[PDB]
Amino acid sequence: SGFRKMAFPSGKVEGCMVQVTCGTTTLNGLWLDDVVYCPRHVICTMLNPNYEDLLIRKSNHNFLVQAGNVQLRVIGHSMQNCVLKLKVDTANPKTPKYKFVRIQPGQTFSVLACYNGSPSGVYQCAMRPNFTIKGSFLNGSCGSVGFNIDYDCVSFCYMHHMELPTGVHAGTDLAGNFYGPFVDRQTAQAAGTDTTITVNVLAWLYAAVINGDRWFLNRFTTTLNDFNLVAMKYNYEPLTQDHVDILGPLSAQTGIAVLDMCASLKELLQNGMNGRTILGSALLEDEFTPFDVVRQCSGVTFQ
Ligand SMILES: *[C@H](O)[C@H](C[C@@H]1CCNC1=O)NC(=O)[C@H](CC(C)(C)C)NC(=O)C(C)(C)NC(=O)OCc1ccccc1
Repeated sequence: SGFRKMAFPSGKVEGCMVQVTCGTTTLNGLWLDDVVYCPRHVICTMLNPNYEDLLIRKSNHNFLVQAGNVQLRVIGHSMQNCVLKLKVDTANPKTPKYKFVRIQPGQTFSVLACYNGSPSGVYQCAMRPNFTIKGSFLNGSCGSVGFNIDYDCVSFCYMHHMELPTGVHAGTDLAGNFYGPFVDRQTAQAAGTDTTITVNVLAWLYAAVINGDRWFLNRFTTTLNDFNLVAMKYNYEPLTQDHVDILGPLSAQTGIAVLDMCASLKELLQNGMNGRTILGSALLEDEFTPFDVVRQCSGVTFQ
């Protein structure tokens, strides 16, 4: 019973994190086997810099890799796109199974904020339809990573870099390429007009039933052709036959069918909610995927 904005067990992530500095400049980094990884802009001190040049005047003693009461020894370095693959003499003892993934705009990851090489708390986030994210990131959180867990793998899939004038962040995949049209320098950058992740407002709605909220369900069915045409006007993102089939597994369990919940949302977008709350939100939350709800509304575990 119940439903929360949970987040994965950030446990395996804490044992890989290392602080990294190169002057009056210190961020966070991620230690895997014998490499440390971090946003290549720790080497700077930001308008139109040129790290390629900056980095050819850098060394291996210029990088003080910090492992708490352990100093790690950059025996080598290089650069992949916008990440700094620092090689250190020692092999990370707390390294689990892992994969560098990239995620389609709409999915979800959890984040471990990290300060001076130290976890500060974990949260769950989602890749917005503009290739940005909404999180708590302060002056100091760079090098913090996003991750997902299928039991005993950690799918490293984001690394904080920068914040956009509206309050939103934007980082790289763990291979040095952002999500979006951004450059890790101090130039004029408008994030972009964002829409709603409709495939996730209806899975959340299903989670609302699973736990006894039915004031939005009805008897109407509807077609896509009209859903997608009513989705667009309230900025929502049209629905695919691809995104319906996933919900199917969750559609069966609830005796409803995916396009029956669709028209219920249409009557929510047109009328509102008029002073109620669906699952503790007087909003609609587009930040829950179907594999998230299956995961809480059954409890698939990880060890
Ligand atoms: C990295 O340690 C640090 C993390 C961020 C602090 C708060 N939110 C974060 O995620 N970010 C930076 O130091 C970052 C470095 C560059 C290379 C991106 C400049 N700087 C920023 O994110 C900052 C907040 C200074 N803004 C920025 O990059 O400029 C964007 C901009 C757009 C238009 C006009 C002026 C500035």
